[PDB]
Amino acid sequence: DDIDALIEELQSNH
Amino acid sequence: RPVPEEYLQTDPSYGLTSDEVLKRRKKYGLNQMADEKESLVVKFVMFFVGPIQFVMEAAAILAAGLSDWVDFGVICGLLMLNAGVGFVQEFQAGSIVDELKKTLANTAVVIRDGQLVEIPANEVVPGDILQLEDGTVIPTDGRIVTEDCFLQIDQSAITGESLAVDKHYGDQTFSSSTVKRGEGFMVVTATGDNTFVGRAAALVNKAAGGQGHFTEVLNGIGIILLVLVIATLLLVWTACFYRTNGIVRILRYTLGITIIGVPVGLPAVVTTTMAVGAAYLAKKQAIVQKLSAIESLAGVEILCSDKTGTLTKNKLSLHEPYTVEGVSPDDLMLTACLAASRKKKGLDAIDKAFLKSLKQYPKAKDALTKYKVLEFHPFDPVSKKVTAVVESPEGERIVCVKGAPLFVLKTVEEDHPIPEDVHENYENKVAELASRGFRALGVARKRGEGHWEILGVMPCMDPPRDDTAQTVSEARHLGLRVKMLTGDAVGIAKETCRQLGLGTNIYNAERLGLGGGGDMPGSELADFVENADGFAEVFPQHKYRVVEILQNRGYLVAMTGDGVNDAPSLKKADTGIAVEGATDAARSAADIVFLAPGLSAIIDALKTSRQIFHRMYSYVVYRIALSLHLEIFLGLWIAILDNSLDIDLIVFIAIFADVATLAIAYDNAPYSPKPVKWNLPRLWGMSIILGIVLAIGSWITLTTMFLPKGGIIQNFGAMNGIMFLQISLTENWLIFITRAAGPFWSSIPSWQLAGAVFAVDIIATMFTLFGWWSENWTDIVTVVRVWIWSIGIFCVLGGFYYEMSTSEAFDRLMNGKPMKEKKSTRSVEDFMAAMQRVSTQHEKET
Repeated sequence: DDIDALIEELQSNH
Repeated sequence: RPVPEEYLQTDPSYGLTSDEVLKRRKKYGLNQMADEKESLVVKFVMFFVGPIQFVMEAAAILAAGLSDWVDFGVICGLLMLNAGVGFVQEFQAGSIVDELKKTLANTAVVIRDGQLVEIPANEVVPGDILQLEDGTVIPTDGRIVTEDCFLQIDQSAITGESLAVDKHYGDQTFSSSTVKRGEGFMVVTATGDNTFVGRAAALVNKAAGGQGHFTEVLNGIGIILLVLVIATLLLVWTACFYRTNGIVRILRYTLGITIIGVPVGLPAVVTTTMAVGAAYLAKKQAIVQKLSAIESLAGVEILCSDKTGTLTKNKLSLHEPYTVEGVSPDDLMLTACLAASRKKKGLDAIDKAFLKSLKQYPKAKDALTKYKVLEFHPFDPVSKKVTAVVESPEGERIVCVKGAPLFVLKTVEEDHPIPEDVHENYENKVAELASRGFRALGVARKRGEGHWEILGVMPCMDPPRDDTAQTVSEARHLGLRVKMLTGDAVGIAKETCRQLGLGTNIYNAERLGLGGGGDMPGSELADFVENADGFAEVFPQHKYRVVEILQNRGYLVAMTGDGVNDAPSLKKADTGIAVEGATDAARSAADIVFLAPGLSAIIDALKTSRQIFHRMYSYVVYRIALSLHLEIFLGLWIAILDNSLDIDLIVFIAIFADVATLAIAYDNAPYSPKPVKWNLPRLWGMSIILGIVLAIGSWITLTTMFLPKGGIIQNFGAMNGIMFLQISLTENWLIFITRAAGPFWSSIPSWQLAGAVFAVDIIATMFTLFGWWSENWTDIVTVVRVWIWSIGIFCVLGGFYYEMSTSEAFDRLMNGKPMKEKKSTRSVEDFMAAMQRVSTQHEKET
């Protein structure tokens, strides 16, 4: 799962 | 030819095998641009090829045989000038394309027989898998095949600016680009002379000879110039027949006239300008299939752009959510995300949008990890709701439901009667989002055995791209009107128009007509499709109709296309645009293939194309005006006074005129706002007026110098020297005039062009001072006075050019067409009112 990692990879544009 | 898809279907974990790598090396080749070294040969190639070149070298041989060293020197100087200007032009083009093809990153990482290995980028071959890490540089054209985390690349980063874009499964990654973030695997499609960058370089190299519509217009310009040259030759020969003169004198005069009357540099210079412009467009993520497109994009008047790819990010995002009183947006977002599958598999675009927008709600991000999901019912099409029973950190079971607004409202109502005010407000808001095109997701939660509580709605839609409203306003500043074509309903697209500020005046493509039906009159339908701000529910058949009717009005149309079904319209479009991700059929049927998604890239390439066109047009007008000025002045001189400039001075004038070519490619390019359409009648009127003004100034100098006491001569000087200086000054300063988009003082010329022109003027001043190839020395005082008079002529040229180029009256006079139609000042308002009425009715059709 690892939701938070998926969250950041989905918003990887900073 | 594009590689077959079979080569691209390789296993990302095992990769290709070494023997097949070798066989494809035999088939396709290395990632290496071809290098050629023929610097010595091309210099004499310019000497030989070209009919004017053979006839003029034959004339040189004849003059050498007749022991007339003078005309032999004239022809040798002209030939050396032509060879030099051609060689420097081709050298500039070669340097530009080598900068375009510069690839020094190499360092390819691939996997052979399942084993990762690092090889130089040359060894790669199309149909191969390459590993992409953070910070890596793309060696060859390819496509991203694997998706674990979305990738960000700098494909737009060829100039200093980066403008990174995102790439996912299916996106087409591009050579000479740097990876800014992300990782994955990439299947390479082309490796050399087949990638669009290499294809553009090869197109420039092939077009160094010259082919296209601009070649035809160059042929027309050259034919007319030869016509004027024959005219002034007839004038001088008639006037020198009336006065019985030696045939040597007449031939010297005709040589002097033909040195400058025909510009032998126009074809090569315009062709090189197109080549360098195609290179610059390739720098701007826009490869023209033909060089003519560079002009075709320059004069485009209407831009019909697809909504899904250009004016929107194409990503289903999240918008500001409506919430019920007493429920915070953070709690609502946490509830919505908790109703989503923890497993990555199964999440649709709505869920991805929710967990993407989770950034704005840190409380939800911190709280989601504290809930343990007990059970999960995924999206059921019948109930249209996803359910998730989770365990709170306090031990409370929480039921999370997200789905259709009406269905969620009924589900909450099925357990407890919602107050009528909340229900009415919620329904009104749902209808309001429906009118704005947001797809709405209702969210509800259940705490243990307590009642259902609904928290709000989720507006989701593809937003305008970040640089779109700015881009739309800038395009409006560029004199071209943007019409959006979308497959969605009129109501959905009206909100998109409002977001872009286009003007929210759209129509259903089918109902308005465009399909052989509809009771709207043909003229009224044409006016509607001309003045509309967009078209909703568009279809591939309607796009062709829109292009056809728009072109029937004389409007240059630029149509963007993605699918294969758009191929005919792109062919019918005056400049078919293939946006990023377009099918290979659409790219083949397009005129200019784009690389960076978004209307900003299209408008930037349009600005670059306008710059290229204005550079070429400025050079053409400047050189034709120089030819006209010298033709008129010298023809009148030998017709009336039986004299002309020294022939070597004429050669030096021609050399100075062609020297500004060596710097015209290096200057800062100002682009005209309004479209540029190769207005040949206007161009010829402009050139004739400028040449007449220069001839008038030169004749004023002649008339002044004829009087005793000097006239313009202060103590002493030379007739030929002073006239040569004045002609050089008033001629080579015209490039400062034509290069400007408007008045000559609006745009400051670059250091290269100004330096070249000033060096030419300094050399001419030294020629006049020291009397080289002239009768007598000319002192500094009359030289600076000639400089001042040439500055005055430069200023009057500025006035004439500003008042004639920017005046539509002169354009009407030259073209000969009347003052358009001058539609009644009140019927235009009634027509706009009818536009609005039909747009409202098309919205109300639903």
